[PDB]
Order: sequence, then structure tokens, then C-alpha cells
Amino acid sequence: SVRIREAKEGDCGDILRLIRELAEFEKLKISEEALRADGFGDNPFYHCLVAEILGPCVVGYGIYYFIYSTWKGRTIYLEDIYVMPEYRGQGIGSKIIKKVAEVALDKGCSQFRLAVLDWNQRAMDLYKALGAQDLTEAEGWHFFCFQGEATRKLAG
Amino acid sequence: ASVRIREAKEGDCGDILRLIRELAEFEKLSDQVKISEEALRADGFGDNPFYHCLVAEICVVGYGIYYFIYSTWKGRTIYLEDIYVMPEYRGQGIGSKIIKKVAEVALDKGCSQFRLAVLDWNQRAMDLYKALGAQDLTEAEGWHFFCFQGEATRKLAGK
Ligand SMILES: CC(=O)SCCNC(=O)CCNC(=O)[C@H](O)C(C)(C)COP(=O)(O)OP(=O)(O)OC[C@H]1O[C@@H](n2cnc3c(N)ncnc32)[C@H](O)[C@@H]1OP(=O)(O)O
Repeated sequence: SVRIREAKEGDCGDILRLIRELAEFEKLKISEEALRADGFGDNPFYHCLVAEILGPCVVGYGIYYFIYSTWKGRTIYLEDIYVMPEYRGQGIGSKIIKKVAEVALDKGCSQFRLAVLDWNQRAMDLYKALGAQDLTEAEGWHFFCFQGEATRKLAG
Repeated sequence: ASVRIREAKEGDCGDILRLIRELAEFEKLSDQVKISEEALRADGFGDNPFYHCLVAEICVVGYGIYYFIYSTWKGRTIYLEDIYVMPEYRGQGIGSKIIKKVAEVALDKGCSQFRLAVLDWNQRAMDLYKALGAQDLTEAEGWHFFCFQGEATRKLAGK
């Protein structure tokens, strides 16, 4: 059986290995020391769940953080989304999504956001199934980003 | 017009919400306004705020609302979530002046990663931000802004 639970400092080794998996999947910094140094400390800027089979081992993760929307109020942003290849399509990806849903309400967040890769069609179809809205296509939102000098200039 | 940009104080929440409502009312999307004045005060003027707000004051006629994130591609980052300037003050460069400050906040914090989203109709801001060093993300990388709103949320939580 599988259980989606909040992560503990003890899972930071597995989480680091899963961060290097998902990104390799998405194609393009944070050592274990970094994970504990912020993800738990006392002033966490981000938290997460660790899909764990019950020998008991970490088989995927979901990390999120609290952001803000001017239409509803307390929002939740679900960043990284990844399940081990052998363990996909068997309900785990959704259980992580549902858990993020529970945390949202429990924390006064009625809605939740996230970004998605265009070629990553399967996931998009997953999110749409569970009720998500592709605001990029349903409204026209175009993510935009500055890096280094670009931000320096923007700042005037 | 004689205007200054400044950090919002809990007392600016009434004007911030009034402005948010004026916008939504303009787009005929009022019914989508679920935020509250009490939430604006609490969600950012207590323990650990969900957002930060800069207001353009002459009478508050505009605002900028941001906060930081924690993705996984480049680490911490400042993110602009919304900017509004009353119609009577458009063309004055206030919104342009507000964004510059949000960028200065990031740099002042030691962060050079600045993110945001742009509306599809905007044909100047985009090509402009590019001439600055930025790059649209949805037209290129294929990044799509997905949103699980209220109906889907509760349903997922089990309700
Ligand atoms: C915000 C983001 O971070 S988006 C990044 C998402 N991550 C990735 O693409 C990395 C590689 N893939 C994965 O990690 C997983 O395949 C996930 C997270 C996308 C989906 O988790 P899964 O456990 O495979 O999906 P789960 O079984 O819970 O499926 C729920 C729905 O998604 C669909 N789905 C999405 N991806 C897959 C997949 N790779 N294999 C099988 N089904 C998939 C299912 O068919 C199901 O849809 P349906 O009800 O219409 O049939």
C-alpha cells in the first residue's frame, strides 16, 4: 500500500535523488544539507510529501509553497511533480495531488497553482482530468522571466 | 502627477481591496473576487506574510503585490503576482515605476531571479521585457499556467 505523508528530515536523502530524477526527465544546486537547512529548520519556505510504499521506501515526491492570488486569497503552488517510472499510472501521482488539496484547505487555501511543460502532454491531461484549468490556453497567461543582468536593468 | 511608491501598511488594505474590486468590475469578473479586507491585513501583516505590497500614492491609485518562491530550477526567486493602476492614471509610468522597485527589492535581498506572467494581449510589455533580457516562457519553452480553482480544489480534498 501507499501513503502520502509530510516529509521528515530523514527523507532528505531520497528527496535529493528524486530531484535529480524529475529534472533529468524535464531536461534542465541543492545538496542534502540544503534540503534540511530550509525545508524543516524552523522557518520553512517550502514543504513536501514523500510517496512511500508500506520494504518501506520513498517512491516519488511533491514539494509546494504558499503564494498569493488577488482574486481568492491564500493560494498553494505545487512545484515539483514526479513519480518513479515503475510506479506511475497506479494512482500515486493523484494521491500526491489530493494530499496537496487537503493541505490547501487545512491551511485556508481554496485554490492551487503550478506550471506545466508543453511536451509533457500526459501530465497536462492528468491535471485537466482532476479539474485543473490550463489558464494559459483558457485565458492567455504567458509566464515571463528575467535572469541576472536582465533583472539588474529592469531594476533601473 | 505627484506620486510616490511605498511599502503598504496594514491600513492600506481597504484601498488595496477597493482597487482590486474596481479592476474585476471593469473586466465584468466581479463574482471572482473572493479575497477579503481582513485576509489582506492578516495574510501579510502578521506572523509570516504570504505577500508584500507596494502602493502608488499621490489617494492610493495603484499597487504591486509580490512575494518569494522556492521552485527547483534556480532556487529562491521574487515573483510579481499582480499590478494595477487606476485608469485615470495610465500613461504616467506608475506601473512601470512600481515593477522597477519590486526588482530592486529582489536585488537588495541578494536575489537576481525575477519571475512573472504576462497577458496575451500585451504586445509591448513582452517584446519590451525581452529587450531587457527576459524571455516569454509560454510561447517558447511551452510552460503553461495551470490552475486548480475552488470547485476542483474542494473536490480533490474529499469534500
Ligand atoms: C507541476 C509539475 O511539476 S508537472 C511535472 C509532472 N511530472 C513529470 O512529468 C515527471 C514524470 N512523470 C510522473 O512523475 C508521473 O507520471 C505524474 C506525476 C505526471 C503522474 O503520476 P502518475 O502516478 O503516473 O499518474 P496517476 O496514476 O495518479 O494518474 C492520474 C491521471 O494521470 C494520467 N497520467 C499522467 N501521467 C501518466 C503516466 N506517466 N503514466 C500513466 N498515466 C499517467 C493517468 O492516465 C490518469 O488519468 P485518467 O484518470 O484520465 O486516466
